Amino acid sequence: QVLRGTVTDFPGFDERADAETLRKAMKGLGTDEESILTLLTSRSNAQRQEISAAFKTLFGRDLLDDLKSELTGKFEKLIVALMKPSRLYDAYELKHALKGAGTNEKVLTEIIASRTPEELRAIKQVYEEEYGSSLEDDVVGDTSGYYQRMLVVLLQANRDPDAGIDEAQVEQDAQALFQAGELKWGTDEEKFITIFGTRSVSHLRKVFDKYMTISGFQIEETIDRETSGNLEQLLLAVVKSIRSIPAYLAETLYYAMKGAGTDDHTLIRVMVSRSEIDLFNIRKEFRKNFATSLYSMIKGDTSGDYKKALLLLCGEDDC
Ligand SMILES: [Ca+2]
Ligand SMILES: [Ca+2]
Ligand SMILES: [Ca+2]
Ligand SMILES: [Ca+2]
Ligand SMILES: [Ca+2]
Repeated sequence: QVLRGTVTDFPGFDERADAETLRKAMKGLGTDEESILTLLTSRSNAQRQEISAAFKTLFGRDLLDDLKSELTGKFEKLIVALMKPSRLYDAYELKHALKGAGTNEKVLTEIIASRTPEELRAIKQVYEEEYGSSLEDDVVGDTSGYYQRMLVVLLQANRDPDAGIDEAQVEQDAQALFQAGELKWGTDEEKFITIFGTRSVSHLRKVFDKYMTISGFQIEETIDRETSGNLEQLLLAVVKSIRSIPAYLAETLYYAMKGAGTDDHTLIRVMVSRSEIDLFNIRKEFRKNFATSLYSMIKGDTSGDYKKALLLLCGEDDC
């Protein structure tokens, strides 16, 4: 009945003892990576910030600086991601994605399509405080087409409240989305962007259902997942996030590991950002939709302490 992550507050938390444990794991020429990853993956993000404070008070050193030099590679990147304050994670990920012509549209689409209006409001406020600019201005400056416009509408976080189902509106919206897809999402973009971006989640769930009966196929089938452009990818992420945010992010994890190579940036990002929100539900959708557990997939694609920390973040095997 509730969303649910895999990381919770550690019972009997003593930030000073945890700071000594992390310092003992790093003081000297050696490194106890096992002790570091066991402690940090079992402490909540808020507790990690308290350890960071006690670490500086007791020893006069910066914990994040110590971890960066003591650790290397993907394990270091995972630990650094876990130490970033939860209030700042998405805003930092978006600013990093908005890098000129090398803009990472996947990160923009992933965060902006799957975050709630309340989360997007906090992101916009934190983004301004950190980088001196507005997220909208940075988005408009680095994106184009109606992909930019759909990102702007979603960022406004003005989605209608979950209210009573209006059958006349569901029929009119499903008809319009069918005619927009017939034109390959290249005509009257403001029209379907307004439907995708400002209609309530429960309303759009019904619109997607009325779309199935009217057209004979689900609305996702009008967009090729691999070859489609940015707007169509964003539409696909919004539609899937409307159905189930954990299902969309589980599919995102799945394709980050399917095939050759591993999208470790996406693996780390989704694992960490959702660790205290809905990573458990993501695991449930992962097992249900891809016939294998998130745990077993991480075990087969990663290595070293990076794999150890990822599996502990995952929590447990499924099935
Ligand atoms: Ca050392
Ligand atoms: Ca040591
Ligand atoms: Ca390093
Ligand atoms: Ca937020
Ligand atoms: Ca891959």
